[PDB]
Amino acid sequence: ASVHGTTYELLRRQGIDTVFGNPGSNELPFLKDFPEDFRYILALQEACVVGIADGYAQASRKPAFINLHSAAGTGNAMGALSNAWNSHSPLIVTAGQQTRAMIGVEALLTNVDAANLPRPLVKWSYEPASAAEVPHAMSRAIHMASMAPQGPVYLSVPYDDWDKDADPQSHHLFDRHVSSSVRLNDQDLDILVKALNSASNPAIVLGPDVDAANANADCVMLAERLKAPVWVAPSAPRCPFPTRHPCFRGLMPAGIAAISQLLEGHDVVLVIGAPVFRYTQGQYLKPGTRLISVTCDPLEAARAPMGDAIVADIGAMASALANLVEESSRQLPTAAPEPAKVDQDAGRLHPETVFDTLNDMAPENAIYLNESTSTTAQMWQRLNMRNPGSYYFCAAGGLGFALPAAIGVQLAEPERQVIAVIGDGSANYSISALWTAAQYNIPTIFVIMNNGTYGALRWFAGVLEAENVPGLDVPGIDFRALAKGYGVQALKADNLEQLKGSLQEALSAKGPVLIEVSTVSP
Amino acid sequence: ASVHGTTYELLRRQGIDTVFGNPGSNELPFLKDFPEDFRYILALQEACVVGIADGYAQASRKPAFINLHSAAGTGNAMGALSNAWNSHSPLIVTAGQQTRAMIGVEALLTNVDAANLPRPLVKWSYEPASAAEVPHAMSRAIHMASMAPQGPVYLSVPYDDWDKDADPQSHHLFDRHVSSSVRLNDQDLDILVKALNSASNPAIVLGPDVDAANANADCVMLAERLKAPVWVAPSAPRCPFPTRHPCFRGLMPAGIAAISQLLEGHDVVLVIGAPVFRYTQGQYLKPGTRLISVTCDPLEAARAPMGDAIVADIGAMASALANLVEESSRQLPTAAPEPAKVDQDAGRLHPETVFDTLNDMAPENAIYLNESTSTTAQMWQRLNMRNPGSYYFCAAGGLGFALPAAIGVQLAEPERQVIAVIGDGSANYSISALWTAAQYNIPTIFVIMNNGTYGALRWFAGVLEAENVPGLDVPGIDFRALAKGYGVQALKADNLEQLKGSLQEALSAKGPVLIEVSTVSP
Amino acid sequence: ASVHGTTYELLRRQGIDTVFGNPGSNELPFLKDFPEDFRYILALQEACVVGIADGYAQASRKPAFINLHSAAGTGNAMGALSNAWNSHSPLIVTAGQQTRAMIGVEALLTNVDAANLPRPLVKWSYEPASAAEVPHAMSRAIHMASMAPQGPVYLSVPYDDWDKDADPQSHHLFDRHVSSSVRLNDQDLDILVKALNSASNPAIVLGPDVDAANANADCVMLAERLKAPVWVAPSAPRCPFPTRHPCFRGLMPAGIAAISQLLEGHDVVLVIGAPVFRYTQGQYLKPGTRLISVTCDPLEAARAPMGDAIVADIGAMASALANLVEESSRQLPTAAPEPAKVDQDAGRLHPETVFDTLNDMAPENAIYLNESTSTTAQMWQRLNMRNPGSYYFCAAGGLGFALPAAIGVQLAEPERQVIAVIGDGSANYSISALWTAAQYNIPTIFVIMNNGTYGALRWFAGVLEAENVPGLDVPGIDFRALAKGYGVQALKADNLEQLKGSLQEALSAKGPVLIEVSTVSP
Ligand SMILES: Cc1ncc(Cn2c(C)c(CCOP(=O)(O)OP(=O)(O)O)sc2=O)c(N)n1
Ligand SMILES: Cc1ncc(Cn2c(C)c(CCOP(=O)(O)OP(=O)(O)O)sc2=O)c(N)n1
Ligand SMILES: Cc1ncc(Cn2c(C)c(CCOP(=O)(O)OP(=O)(O)O)sc2=O)c(N)n1
Ligand SMILES: [Ca+2]
Ligand SMILES: [Ca+2]
Ligand SMILES: [Ca+2]
Repeated sequence: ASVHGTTYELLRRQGIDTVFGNPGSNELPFLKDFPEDFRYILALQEACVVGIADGYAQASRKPAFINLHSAAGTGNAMGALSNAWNSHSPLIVTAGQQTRAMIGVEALLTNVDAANLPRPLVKWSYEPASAAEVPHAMSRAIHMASMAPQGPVYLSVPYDDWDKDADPQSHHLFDRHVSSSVRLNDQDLDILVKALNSASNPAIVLGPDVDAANANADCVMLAERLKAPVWVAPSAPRCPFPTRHPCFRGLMPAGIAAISQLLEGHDVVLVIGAPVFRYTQGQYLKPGTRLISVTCDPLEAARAPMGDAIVADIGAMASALANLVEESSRQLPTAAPEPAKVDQDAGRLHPETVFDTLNDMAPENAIYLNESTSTTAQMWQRLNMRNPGSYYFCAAGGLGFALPAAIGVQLAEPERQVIAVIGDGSANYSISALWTAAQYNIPTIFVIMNNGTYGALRWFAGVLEAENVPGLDVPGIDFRALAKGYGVQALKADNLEQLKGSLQEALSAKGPVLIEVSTVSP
Repeated sequence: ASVHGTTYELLRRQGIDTVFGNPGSNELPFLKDFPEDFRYILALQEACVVGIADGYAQASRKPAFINLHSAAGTGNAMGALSNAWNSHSPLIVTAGQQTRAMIGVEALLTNVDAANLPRPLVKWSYEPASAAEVPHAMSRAIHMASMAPQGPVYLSVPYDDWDKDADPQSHHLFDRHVSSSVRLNDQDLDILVKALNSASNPAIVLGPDVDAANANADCVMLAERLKAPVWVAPSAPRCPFPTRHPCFRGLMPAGIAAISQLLEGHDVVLVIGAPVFRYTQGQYLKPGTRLISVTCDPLEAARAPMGDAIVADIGAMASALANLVEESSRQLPTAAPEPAKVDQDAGRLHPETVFDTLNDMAPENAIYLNESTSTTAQMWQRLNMRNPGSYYFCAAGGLGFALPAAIGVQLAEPERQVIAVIGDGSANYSISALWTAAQYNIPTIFVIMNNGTYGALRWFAGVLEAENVPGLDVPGIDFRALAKGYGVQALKADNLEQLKGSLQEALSAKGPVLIEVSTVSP
Repeated sequence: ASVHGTTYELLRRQGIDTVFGNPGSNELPFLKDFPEDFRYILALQEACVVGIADGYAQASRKPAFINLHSAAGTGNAMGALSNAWNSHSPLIVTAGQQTRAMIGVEALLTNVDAANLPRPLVKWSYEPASAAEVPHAMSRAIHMASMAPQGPVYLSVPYDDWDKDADPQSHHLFDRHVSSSVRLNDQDLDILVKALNSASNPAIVLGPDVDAANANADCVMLAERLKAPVWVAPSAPRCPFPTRHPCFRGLMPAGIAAISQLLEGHDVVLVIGAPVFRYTQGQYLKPGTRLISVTCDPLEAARAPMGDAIVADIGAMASALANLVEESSRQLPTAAPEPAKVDQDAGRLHPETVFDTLNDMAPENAIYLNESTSTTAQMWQRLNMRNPGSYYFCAAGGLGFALPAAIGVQLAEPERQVIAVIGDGSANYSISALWTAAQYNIPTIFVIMNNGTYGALRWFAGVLEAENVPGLDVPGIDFRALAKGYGVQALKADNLEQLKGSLQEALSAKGPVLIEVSTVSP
């Protein structure tokens, strides 16, 4: 067998059948004779390629496979890898290298010091020392991406390796199953469970790794048994809990002081599947509050400024806890009141109005993506997200995620309507991703919130009283024309009447639709 | 509180009371006002400093703390860190940096690009962005070193940080407890246990992480219940099993083909706490053999060329398995026959004779270190090692480990006699370590096997029929004089009579003793 | 031709005939069939191997070739590479890697992420992607080490590459000549020369790159024509000027303020072949002082906090300047007065007495090395060093340089008596280097200054008024016994009478000699 043949067999045997890519000459010997059972998803730029794969991986809860071209293609994707690093997305990033004989002289298209290029944003980065090693190296990549804590990995492969003979002993790689489905030992788990049972006023904080693990339902049970309020850790990349459940208390403020005050009065705070904490912009905890973190990531456990930590699989830990804890006789928290309806005239739309309307009209199993940076708090308060996998927001804050990721999520969840709510500033970073939705008829709905400015930046500047900051406005962009350019149906909504009409049309459409919404300026 | 004060409090609260070091000006603001409850172990070279700390950490099964001087001191230790990386030794390596104001201009003693220096041989490498961050960074270092898979870590700290005010919120770091004591979920563990119960001819292979976890006794029980033969994974850095137990089958050959043949006929092979495999110098497995690996290290799981893998804590997994598996009705393996006594005249000593004599004379709870590279196989067959923590051998093959490490082990185990058996070639790499044993009266016994050559290299050259290789001989070294130079009592053994007499004296001595033994030349 | 054959031909064609090394299995296919015209210098530890090569390279003013074993051997040398980085020493460091087929599984002796190991202390670090590339990669290494600014480089080569067929087109590598012998363009050089001619009170500061370039004589002429005082840049790794020349003003203090005061009153300060500046422990310049730096290193030019800079070859620039500048009518500086003779009784020796005696007795073309850290200022004032290449001191401050480097210098300069003056603390770092001097009969003289303490550290602690610092004393070392251990003749000097007698004997000896001198304690 050839290295090409053996590698594609390893991929399929390991559950991979889709390649997200933008092609180049170094990759042609890999892409040629493309297997009939494989499917190739083309995107026009590497940030888009990885963003689509990322959404696909996160929604599917399985590794996604990416193929990029050398240094320039890999480099074009590194902003996307920054998000993937912080969302623990299992991405197998492969890039083609020059033929081995051409690397030394540094011929055009040579990826110099390839493995160092993607660092520090990868779990593992490698270029094999010989063609026959490629399947073993690919096996390593697959498992490194997939083991907890999941994350992106990088494999650089010389052009000429693919046609070479593979080692027959490579067949041992095909069916390797590696498990990181582990939880705290019985003795220590019993101690933890007793600590929870003994809490007088426990609180639960949940992060993106709960949703990644599909531990949402186990967390609901856990919160019901402990009769404990539940918050989502700040800077949330996913939604780990039903947002209308009686126990749900919403998205935490990202401030250090704000969080300590929020947790004050709670004797035991159980954090699950979140960093402690993804702060932004001053006590860590107030006296009386004990914090215990369950995390799949040693790096998270190491850097928490407070609390005990357990490094384990979130799915295994959530299931164990939900089933071991006693049913508290305490009264179950009462549901948070519905958010107020904001005054809206017949002019430009307040973001609050857009989210209310989306909540009114979207299916109950819709999936939302957020890259409307100044409206996040309102979005969380106004969308009823009952199901797991219902929310994605760039984990590292890297704009250009939501647009391509929404396409990947929709590809992964063909039966759930994806609605990406993206600001006019953010829409540009990965605008070319629209083409992929059009070409493959992936029916994502893109809601562009157009207020003509980088709103979140103006706000921040405003709080700091920072004057004379350049570059905060982005006037003069026609999103209907951009959508048309890439073959996506386009609508505009200058008022509520038009918003409702556009959504009605979009929600009945057979392909992707972009709606440009005129929103109020800050 | 000062950063100095807060950092030493973090250390002691985290169980650290000993600093292994070689001092420099960048480190003086850290070392000054040295706490009365702390103890400072000086070594004359950085390879020795880290080697001593490594032995200390491995024997104590807890992190060791190291303080080195800038780039030159850190660099002098990186060969030692290569061993530590492969033995999963929890070493907290700190190095002093220039004052922040002097880094830019690159004043003398500046550690340029400090964090990159120790990579890739560390789990974590860091230089804090400000003085107040130092305790948090130290907290990160402590936990990164200690979490499974354990390993060395590096922290670079500017001179001037120590006297600065610490953040009062740093007190939250003091009592943080982080656990990686996890094992496979109940459901999947039950499946594994059924697979073991169902095996017709199971075999067990154990690596250094068993001994690190003190899982030895649980592994004995596991092997007795399964009635299974037990081997030690190749290139063994530690001894994970009693070498005279009926089930014990010895050290595996490091060859790929050799191991597949050894495992042939065994339907299920359970590997615990070892890489799969640390080969040297050709099927991975023969048909009929299924391999399952339990490892604390994702990197090990990823790179195994065959078998399933479970990434979990070795102590937790060994205990769970030993207690869950059924008692097989199969007949317990019978003990391997004692090794033959080799012909010995009244002249130079055959290594076989030295090990027999050591086994005859040493206490039953002796601890051995090996850096006699051409005699390893004989050592394993001839020393009865009943207890855990009884054997150490450089995990990466880096010579200069055993001599200092034997001092650290003896410091950690004051009641167990340490006997380091070290070749004449290997003895030189970290010769200056002798001084530390002398100065602190650490009563290690050093047995120098002197055959005047790099024997293992001559052998290897011989197998390859490689001719005209320079640099394989090391004549003209007087180890009694070197020992005298560093203040260690010294004896010579030119024959068996003298070997017995020297050992009798050494085993009754009140301080360190070096015995130079004249061994047969290859 | 084989890769082995082609590589050794490339080496010899490029002027390399000596390999400094400590061998291992990964290196045997390289070392076997060792060419008859090549010579192999064995050292017992890697810090010693590189230190010897470093001294050899610096004295010979040509690249030295090193061969080390994998990660552990490379790591053992990185402290030595820190010195080499700061002295711009052209060292070609090669290390053997596992066979290509064994790298992936990570067999014993695998150098993981090899190229990253030596960074950031190398100009260039590489592992070839195939056997046939090895000669081209070696060509790259040779030229990278040799081009200005010279420095160490690293090449990692898999075991199995050596026996493979070489590309016949590799013959084009053999006679490649690369030049960096460049200087400022005529127009700008004329401007510089006019600036020097126009100076009313010019000063010259010279660094190690002058001595490396053998630009010493041109600098003398330059200083005579400009009638300008000449200082040596602080933390001096070499001596760039005759120390008794009328213009010579000695070693600069390393303080920022100290240097600005020293240069005050000088309208133009010309720095040649030095970083600006290698400070330690506050105006950079005082008003009225203009600084112009000529440096072979862009990194030096970039990081100078003041002055203009020209990045050019020091030899070419010094020659051009010396020949272009006008002969100033100013009166030539008068020679600095001889240093005072310090009171000396019949007891322990004051360092001042040792240096006076050395100056009295040593040949006028002696070469000195310094690693007696508390006596540097006295050494500079008391040794008359008339010739180039007469002084070496660890460029990065990394102790363990002088002892092995003195052996390499003596090997490079067989007709010039090398005298290494090394403190009792420093002597231990690379003590095993003594063996190489003994084995190859390299007649270096080692003067051990024994005061029982890390004197420079006690002094520094004293200035900072830092109390309770551990680890500053090193009692109980017998240097005569250590020398005996490694086969070097040994003498002791407890007083002046014995010092003179020992030196007389050493200076008449036919082999290496170590003299242990009892010096006054701080
Ligand atoms: C790749 C990238 N570039 C720049 C930014 C900085 N940035 C920028 C440019 C923001 C404004 C986004 O504007 P928008 O129109 O998408 O949304 P709002 O008007 O609601 O803020 S939010 C923010 O963090 C970023 N986060 N990521
Ligand atoms: C730091 C380092 N340098 C070089 C080697 C290479 N090497 C060397 C030099 C060996 C010979 C050790 O000789 P010895 O006298 O200690 O023992 P034997 O004579 O029994 O082999 S074994 C081996 O792998 C190494 N492993 N580690
Ligand atoms: C490799 C390394 N380790 C530690 C130091 C720190 N250090 C040490 C340990 C010094 C004392 C050297 O003592 P000595 O006996 O050689 O000389 P003095 O007594 O004259 O200082 S000078 C100094 O910078 C260093 N520079 N390099
Ligand atoms: Ca906007
Ligand atoms: Ca030997
Ligand atoms: Ca001293």
